[PDB]
Amino acid sequence: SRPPLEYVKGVPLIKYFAEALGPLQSFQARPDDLLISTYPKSGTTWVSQILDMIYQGGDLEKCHRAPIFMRVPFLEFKAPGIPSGMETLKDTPAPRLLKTHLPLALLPQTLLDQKVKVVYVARNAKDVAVSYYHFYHMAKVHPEPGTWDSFLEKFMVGEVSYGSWYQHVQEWWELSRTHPVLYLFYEDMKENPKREIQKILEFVGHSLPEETVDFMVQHTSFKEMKKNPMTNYTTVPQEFMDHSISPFMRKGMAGDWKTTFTVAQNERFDADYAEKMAGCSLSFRSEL
Ligand SMILES: Nc1ncnc2c1ncn2[C@@H]1O[C@H](COP(=O)(O)O)[C@@H](OP(=O)(O)O)[C@H]1O
Ligand SMILES: C[C@]12CC[C@@H]3c4ccc(O)cc4CC[C@H]3[C@@H]1CC[C@@H]2O
Repeated sequence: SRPPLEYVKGVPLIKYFAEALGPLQSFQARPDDLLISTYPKSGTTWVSQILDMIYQGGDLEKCHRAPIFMRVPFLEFKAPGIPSGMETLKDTPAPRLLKTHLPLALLPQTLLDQKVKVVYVARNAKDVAVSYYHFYHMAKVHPEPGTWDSFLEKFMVGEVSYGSWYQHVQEWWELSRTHPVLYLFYEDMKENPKREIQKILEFVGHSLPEETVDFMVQHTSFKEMKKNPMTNYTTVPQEFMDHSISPFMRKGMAGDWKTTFTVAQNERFDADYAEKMAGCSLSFRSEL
């Protein structure tokens, strides 16, 4: 029950994912692949749906062909009895959309060699932290979260699945100076989706009718993605994800962190944060 994390090259990984890193060393990326990269709980499921929808030419029905995680293979994914993303990936027709949360240290080198385009989504740390906490309770493969207070503690030192969020956002921020990486912010997508969805289109080449963009905007909203079983993850074994404790689609909001963080925590955290994001131009909005 609740296996513990396995460290690989300094990164804490879910046992099953750590295992998957081996076959993964055989992954050959295609020049037309598109990688969705994010630190967990930063809008991955959200941007995947937008991308898939764009790829299907705005066709809602085609996007309903199967579970978002089947449509957009999860690269380092592996679970007992379930087909690894690697497996699933050889059954996937190009152009392909792939997702990952792995830090550069562990990113299959083939994707950089093949100069594969990257859509990266970042989210303010406080919200990611609250979100990850609840996610740790409902996604059975993670270790015990404990109290929210001890978790925040773990979070700060990077002792959580996929490690430091601080390092994660900075390293991909850096990568973007020399690699094709569209770096988006969750908060911006919340503020003005249509504006962000446009940036994505420009970045991936495709170009659709304003009448089409608005259609997506509606369909890739929290309300809509919450009820759609092809994106809310309510279609996976209750053993893996128990939505009754906390649903995958929880709130969908920027700023929800204020109702969980205490004043003590908020104080300790901002002190620690000022240190870790020192000489970095990266900047985050914590509300709105
Ligand atoms: N279309 C959408 N618009 C806004 N937030 C969304 C969304 N789809 C999912 N989310 C939220 O984004 C986070 C996505 O997690 P992941 O990065 O693993 O896909 C969760 O955050 P909350 O738990 O704060 O709601 C989820 O509920
Ligand atoms: C909970 C699982 C491991 C963690 C996976 C994850 C991990 C991080 C994240 O941001 C999103 C997801 C979506 C699918 C999750 C998986 C569903 C099956 C597996 O047990």
